[PDB]
Amino acid sequence: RLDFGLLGPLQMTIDGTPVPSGTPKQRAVLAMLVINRNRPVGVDALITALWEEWPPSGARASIHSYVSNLRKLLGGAGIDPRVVLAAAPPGYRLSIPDNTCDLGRFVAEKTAGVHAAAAGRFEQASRHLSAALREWRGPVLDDLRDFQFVEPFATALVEDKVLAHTAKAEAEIACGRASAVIAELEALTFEHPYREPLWTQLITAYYLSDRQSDALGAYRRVKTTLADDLGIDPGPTLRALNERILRQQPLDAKKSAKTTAAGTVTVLDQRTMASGQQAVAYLHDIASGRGYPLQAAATRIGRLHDNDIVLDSANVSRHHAVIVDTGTNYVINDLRSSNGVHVQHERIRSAVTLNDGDHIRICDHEFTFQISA
Repeated sequence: RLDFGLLGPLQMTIDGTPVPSGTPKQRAVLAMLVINRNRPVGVDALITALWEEWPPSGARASIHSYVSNLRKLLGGAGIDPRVVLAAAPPGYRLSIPDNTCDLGRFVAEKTAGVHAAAAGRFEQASRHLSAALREWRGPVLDDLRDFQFVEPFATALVEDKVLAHTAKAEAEIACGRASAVIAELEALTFEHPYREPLWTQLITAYYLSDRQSDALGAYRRVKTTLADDLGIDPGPTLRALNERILRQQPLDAKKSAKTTAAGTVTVLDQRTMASGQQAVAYLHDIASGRGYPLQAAATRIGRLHDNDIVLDSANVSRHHAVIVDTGTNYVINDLRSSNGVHVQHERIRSAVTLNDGDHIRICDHEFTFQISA
């Protein structure tokens, strides 16, 4: 009877009917609880998410009132609000099945699409990916964009949205429908001009639709865009693709789609321990050997003691970085820090998806990111 939406303005629906979830601060409590579904969120964490550096004197009283209000709303679905939104010494926990959250459905459908493509079942990969993408209503938590915590979470989920758009195109191209994905890829390369995998699929689609000129033209366009805007060359995948197209060599779109999926299966596998219980990701401090579990959806890193991982050095920014677990990927975000964030020994420009074993540097602190620990 209860359903929650993060992929657009925050939504709480009872029996399919939206229920207004309160004032912005109360809505932010609900958002944090849905983001951290089935895990406790501490009262201190809630206070930080709501008021950042400046909570009012009665911040805890307000939290108590928001939980009370939310429970009254939840009780409209005929459930026990004290079980569904449970109070723990470690804070508050919203207990809801994954599939009752739009993000949870997105995760399940994307995973199903990956497994299908890995097995070379491109028709059902495409069907799953379409279902995944239908879960998106608008910008992540659009009604709460003024809250700091939304920014890295939204940015992280867009990484996954792009990957789904890309995998969907791969599947369609593999199914012989290159011509039919072109318009959507054109629109996506405008919304996401710097996403090279999107351009790779568009150029592939042009070329397999007997439009070599448009394919070559699109490569020239992305090359110009990346050069002027970012100061970078296109990656090896785009470069190799253009070379094939220049020489009018055949492409193997089925094999490409299979290869991509098989690579993703690997990542999906290391997240899952053999006993169904999901694996905990860790940052392992190289110098000290100390392991920092990535327990929550968002792990906050910086100099200030309110961070989840505290780096006590004067050169580290107050709030330096956040690693977000999207349910599919772990993505690190640089929070406009002075020194930046360095992954695999290069400065990240926005946010980057982390791979198991990645070297991460923040100022003088160096870590191995590990997905399986």
